[PDB]
Amino acid sequence: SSQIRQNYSTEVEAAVNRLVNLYLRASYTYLSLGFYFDRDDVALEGVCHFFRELAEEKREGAERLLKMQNQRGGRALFQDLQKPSQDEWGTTLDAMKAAIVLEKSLNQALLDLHALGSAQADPHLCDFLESHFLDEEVKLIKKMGDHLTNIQRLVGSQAGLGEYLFERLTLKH
Amino acid sequence: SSQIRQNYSTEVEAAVNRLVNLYLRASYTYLSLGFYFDRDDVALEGVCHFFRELAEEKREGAERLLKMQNQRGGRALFQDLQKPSQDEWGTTLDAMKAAIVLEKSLNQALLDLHALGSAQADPHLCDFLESHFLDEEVKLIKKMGDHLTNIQRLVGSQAGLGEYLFERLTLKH
Amino acid sequence: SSQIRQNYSTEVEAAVNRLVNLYLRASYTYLSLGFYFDRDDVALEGVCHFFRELAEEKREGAERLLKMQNQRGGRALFQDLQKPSQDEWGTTLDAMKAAIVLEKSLNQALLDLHALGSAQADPHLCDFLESHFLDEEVKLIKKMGDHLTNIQRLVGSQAGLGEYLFERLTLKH
Amino acid sequence: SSQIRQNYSTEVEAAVNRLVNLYLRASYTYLSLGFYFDRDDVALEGVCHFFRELAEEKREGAERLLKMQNQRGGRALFQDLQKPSQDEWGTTLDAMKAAIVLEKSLNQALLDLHALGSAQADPHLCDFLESHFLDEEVKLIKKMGDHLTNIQRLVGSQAGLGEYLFERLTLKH
Amino acid sequence: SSQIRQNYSTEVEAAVNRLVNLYLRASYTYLSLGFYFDRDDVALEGVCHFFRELAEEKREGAERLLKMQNQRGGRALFQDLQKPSQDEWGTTLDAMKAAIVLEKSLNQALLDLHALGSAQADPHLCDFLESHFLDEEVKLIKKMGDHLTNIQRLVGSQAGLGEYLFERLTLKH
Amino acid sequence: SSQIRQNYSTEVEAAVNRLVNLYLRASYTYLSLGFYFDRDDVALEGVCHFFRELAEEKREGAERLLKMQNQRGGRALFQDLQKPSQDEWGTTLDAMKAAIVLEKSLNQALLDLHALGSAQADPHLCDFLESHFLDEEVKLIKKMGDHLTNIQRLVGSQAGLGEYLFERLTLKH
Ligand SMILES: [Cl-]
Ligand SMILES: [Cl-]
Ligand SMILES: [Cl-]
Ligand SMILES: [Cl-]
Ligand SMILES: [Cl-]
Ligand SMILES: [Cl-]
Repeated sequence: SSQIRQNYSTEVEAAVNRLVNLYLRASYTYLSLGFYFDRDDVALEGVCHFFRELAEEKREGAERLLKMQNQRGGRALFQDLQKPSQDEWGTTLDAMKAAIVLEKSLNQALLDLHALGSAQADPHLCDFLESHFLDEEVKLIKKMGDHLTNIQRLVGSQAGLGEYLFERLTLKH
Repeated sequence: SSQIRQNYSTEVEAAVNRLVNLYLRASYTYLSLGFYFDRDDVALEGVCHFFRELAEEKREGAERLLKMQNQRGGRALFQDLQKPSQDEWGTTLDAMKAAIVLEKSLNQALLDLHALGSAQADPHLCDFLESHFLDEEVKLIKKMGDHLTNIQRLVGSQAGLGEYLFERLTLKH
Repeated sequence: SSQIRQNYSTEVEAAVNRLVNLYLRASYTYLSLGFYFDRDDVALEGVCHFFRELAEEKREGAERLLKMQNQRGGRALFQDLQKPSQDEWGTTLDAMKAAIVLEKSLNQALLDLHALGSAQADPHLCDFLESHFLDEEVKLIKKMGDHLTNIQRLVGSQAGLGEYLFERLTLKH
Repeated sequence: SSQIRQNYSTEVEAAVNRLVNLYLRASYTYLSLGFYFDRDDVALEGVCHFFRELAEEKREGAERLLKMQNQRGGRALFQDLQKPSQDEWGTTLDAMKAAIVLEKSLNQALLDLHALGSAQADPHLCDFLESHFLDEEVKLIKKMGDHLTNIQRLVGSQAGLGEYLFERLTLKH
Repeated sequence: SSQIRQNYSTEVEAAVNRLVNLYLRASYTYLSLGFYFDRDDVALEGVCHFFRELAEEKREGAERLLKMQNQRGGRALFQDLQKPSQDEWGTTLDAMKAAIVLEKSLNQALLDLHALGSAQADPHLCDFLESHFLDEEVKLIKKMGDHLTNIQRLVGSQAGLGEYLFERLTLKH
Repeated sequence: SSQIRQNYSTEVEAAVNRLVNLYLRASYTYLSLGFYFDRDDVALEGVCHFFRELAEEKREGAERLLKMQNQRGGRALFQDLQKPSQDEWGTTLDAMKAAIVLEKSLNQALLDLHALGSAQADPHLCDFLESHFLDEEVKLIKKMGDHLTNIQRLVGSQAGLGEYLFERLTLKH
């Protein structure tokens, strides 16, 4: 409310609400990815676990944004959550490509909000993103890039064998 | 898939997917309730905590359903998640009335799925609901009923004072 | 001194000295608030403790600024400390309103110094404020806002009773 | 207030308020002394620490007086705090001479308040000063005297070397 | 690579490579300083240790930059490392003056990279420098300034004696 | 210096300085190798770790030589460090071949210095090399030879798969 709000623009308030929606939609996508890899006809437990953990991380990102919104005196507004873009996600390689595209989209939304906060001279917002989101995102994207490279070197050789080895020897199970 | 599926009707498969949607929408509603009570102009920490815990419980209910869907060889299908029915939730009394209506709707969906499973002679489904959902729901609704009665006796007396006392002396903070 | 000073403008040096004065004056105001609530004819121990703790926090803020001033090679200059604006502070509600006004004034001074540092391309100063002051201030103002709302809901009901309950059940004693 | 006040003269009440001002001004002077010795072009950490500790002790003395004022039913009244008498404090010798002058002034104010309390037959006040202030002050002044003598014997020999040795081998760092 | 790179300019990539070179050259200079003070005809163990520790810190700074370069999808490129500017480093005073000049040069390179990142709207880079380099550098330069002042006060008095005392009583051995 | 130097030829002094340069250049090469394998488009963590550890070992070898130089009364002289011979290092096989060539070059420089020390009847130098370098080098080269053989047997079969297996099952991560 108005009792505490200080130096917090309506444009930032609205963008924060949009970003919450994007994080929750990412969480939902990761939930779908995770349960796909737990199907009896897919059955890659390490891949399932990887995406389930990301679903949790994105949900937590949204909750941190909502906490911040209240700390600044903005008002959280929730919208419909669009279902994930696919019902089936293909191979580990297809899934990891889809995940890195998703993360780059989230990262772009973070960068755009940082630029808005810079333009509106809102240093608390800029710091908040720097401290809790931007470096986490860079580290995650690097990890996904590393995974992509390793999956590609394996399935180029021999696809089924390669996918099993990656799940067994890289991913946690 | 077809490799494991046994005695698992398409009608039950579809209803399970619908029930996942209903649990996730309940989780989302509770997320909105929780953050409403964390607003600086509402500021009832115990109420916030109560609804945040319920958001987690409903999400976990959905995840258990999705696990079961895969164990039976059904295929999870995700739909859009409708936003919560309100943006602001009124007083603790208004919120607790809305929550018990929501839980009765979930309970009815559980009972309807149990009846379908009975009709289709699917004892695993019926047991699964009995063991993980039906008694949890009855206990939760009883707790909400108890809360409603206590809130009503307090705010009938003196509304602001009453709401504070309930949050301080009944709810966990 | 000149031996270490690098990228540290005279405008920032002077503003830092002014900010030290503002923090020390805030500390002094909180000392007066705290001892007011320890009077035998006021006697709200939890309120006394709350403001005494804030006096300590603001003094520590000033000491951190003075440490930073020396680390950058600026020179601390001390001015007279103006006495607090009131000798008696009214009710818990009056006191908490006065405190949030004071904190918003401090927050504005922080934001103005951050803007100056941005304009002078002094990233160390900007980081220092972000890391040690801006988020602490936002969190404090949110907490005071929450308190204000709870005090208002209580004393609207029944003023003396309400003030006692807040001190007993919200504030630490 | 009047509810508890007994055998507590208006003259003593006023003098106690004056003494609080003198202690807080002493604390402020010691804060300036301490940060002077932390300058990069002074850089005597042990001297800095010595005066910072005294700033804390004098602040605590003021807080004890304010507590006593309330225990007797007097009313604390705060005045402006005059800035310290110097912006730069010279050598360790200059600083220690200034500190002992300050302490003798505080001690004289304590003795004058004790005499007033004796004249007004206020044994609680006299005891309070004896038990919490007078012996502490005598011990501090003796310690400062000892320091002065040691600094003088060192800087008479060789000023820069002497000041370093005193800071390293007498003062705590 | 291109798979992960996002919002990372070629100008920043190149400057990061240059900064790695500057840190490694600083590390090398400190290695030379450290072993100079371990010569039998110099023999100041505490001074040796001080510069050896700085060699390690600068190497670690370079490694952190190289890690960051890879996390952003840039490509590390290594150049020749220029030998230190001197073969013999004079007295402790001469050495500490040379070290503070070196650190101010590094600090300027950090500030210039921060300005470039600000201009290119690269908040991750700006945060990275703020969080890992800028405050460390300010603290180090302050410590070197303090040392310089203490060395100057000692060797003004009596040069050989003064240098020994500083090494024994200030520096760690 | 001349105060301690005994049976330490100028030819050995100079060769020791050259050997320090060769060790530091080896360390630098290993730093480049290590960070190459940490690229998102290479992404072999175990290989990265292997070369990073060797960078540390070679740096430590140089520091031991510099310590010895001072213990004998020689004077360390530092030269420019040439950049590594390649900017990109190819596959694990290419990298391990380059590393064994580098180690054989270092080993030859050690053997040549031992021969010089033998010819100059400097038993301390000969012992120092025997005790700290020659056996370490033989053991390292044997380990690299073993690795080469295992990498060759794997990538002859199936290159991408083979390189992944070696990194996962032989190298430490
Ligand atoms: Cl809608
Ligand atoms: Cl749709
Ligand atoms: Cl004045
Ligand atoms: Cl006044
Ligand atoms: Cl070259
Ligand atoms: Cl050269």
